[PDB]
Amino acid sequence: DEAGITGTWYNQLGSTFIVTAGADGALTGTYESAVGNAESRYVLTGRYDSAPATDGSGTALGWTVAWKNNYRNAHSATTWSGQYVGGAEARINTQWLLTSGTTEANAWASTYVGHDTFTKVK
Amino acid sequence: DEAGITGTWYNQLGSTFIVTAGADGALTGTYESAVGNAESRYVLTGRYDSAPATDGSGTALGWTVAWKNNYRNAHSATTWSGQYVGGAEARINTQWLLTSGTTEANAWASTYVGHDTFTKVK
Amino acid sequence: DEAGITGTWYNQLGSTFIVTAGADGALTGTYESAVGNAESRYVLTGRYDSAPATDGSGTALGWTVAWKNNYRNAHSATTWSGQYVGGAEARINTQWLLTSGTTEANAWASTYVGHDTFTKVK
Amino acid sequence: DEAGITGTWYNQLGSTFIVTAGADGALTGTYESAVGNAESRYVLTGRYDSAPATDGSGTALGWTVAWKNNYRNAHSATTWSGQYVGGAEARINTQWLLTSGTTEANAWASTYVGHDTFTKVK
Ligand SMILES: [C-]#N
Ligand SMILES: [C-]#N
Repeated sequence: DEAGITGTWYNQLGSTFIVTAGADGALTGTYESAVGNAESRYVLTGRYDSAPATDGSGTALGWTVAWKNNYRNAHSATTWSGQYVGGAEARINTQWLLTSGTTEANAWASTYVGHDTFTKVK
Repeated sequence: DEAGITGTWYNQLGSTFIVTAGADGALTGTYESAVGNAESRYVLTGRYDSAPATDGSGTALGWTVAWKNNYRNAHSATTWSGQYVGGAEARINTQWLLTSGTTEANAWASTYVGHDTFTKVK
Repeated sequence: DEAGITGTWYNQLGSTFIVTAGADGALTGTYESAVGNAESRYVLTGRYDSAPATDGSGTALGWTVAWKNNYRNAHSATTWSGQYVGGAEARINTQWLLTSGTTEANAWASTYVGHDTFTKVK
Repeated sequence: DEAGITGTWYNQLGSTFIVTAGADGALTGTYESAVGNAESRYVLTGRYDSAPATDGSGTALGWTVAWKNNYRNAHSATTWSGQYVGGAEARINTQWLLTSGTTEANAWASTYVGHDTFTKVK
């Protein structure tokens, strides 16, 4: 799925995810969020199962963005965990955790959970 | 927190997280899980906020492991999202998503969620 | 939103949620899962914000199902947390946690996370 | 575990959870949060597995609070999903989702995830 995964993806919020899948299971790229305390591209890194099951199962993968670039610092990081599904209308179906740096007092409210679906179009 | 983060960490389950923090916000290292369909070390990559707030907030960070190495493939990836807290008893407080590759029929049960606390000792 | 919420709802998996919203903030009804270790109807109870914001914000709500009825026991419970959004095509947008009873050794893998979107049709 | 569950619990934040477990699987009671936009008691309802596995597994359960009482409205609801574990140091180990009512624009940031551990003392 190296070929399947590598390229430009769009989620339901209009964010842009550009990724290269390595033969070693590496994910490298940039992420641009259509929403939140973000502007322009942020470095992402992650991993994927480079030898997935042959039974029509999806391909497990995940990656991280730290919301600091030359323009802004949101003192936060998002991790997406999900699976790539191939075929005519390929998808990456994810769930994500966004953790902010907080004081110990505010730690209980440090983390958001959500879900993003990425497609090759739109 | 490059110095603070870089090194060996242990979670409440007995797992071992060895990581180097780069000046650029990179996280790289290996993970050994004390539990689940895992043996020996797996590659990890992620990101951290290399310029956190100076108000005593923690440092946002995340990373991914894909559960394939030369020994095993568990067709799954975990992402940890959390914050590094410095001082005498330094911690990385995380929550994590573990997604398995699944069929479309089993996709609803693809993802576990949990929480890991990492310390420099035990 | 007492009127808006009360009735029959369907999620993307084909599951059926039948609920009565009380003036006091109560939710009561039954749930029928199209998937997993489930048959027929299970009791549900929950809560909703009976006096939501007047700014077009959605209505916060949650409920629980324990997966025991007269037919089966899946030694598990799901909680849905989300918001009701009114207007022409009303929705309940949720995220859910499914916890199984486990041994202390398997407790790390006790909890699934997912997302369900409920509509009045389909 | 009707007997085991019924009574007063306290979490790591110093919150108070007062619950009665019904023979039918019902949970009813009140919750007082030491943190966030909250004061005094809020109604809670939920469910638990009234006939759990006899293999030493914990008991699955869940409950909801909507953060409206006669004093305040935080336009939000929390659901706790977890398991009760019996014996000398009885625990309820939970994960939780807090959803706020939001605009469609802010819906991506609607939901916090955390974890609470409840004990009979402290
Ligand atoms: C921050 N709300
Ligand atoms: C159980 N997988």
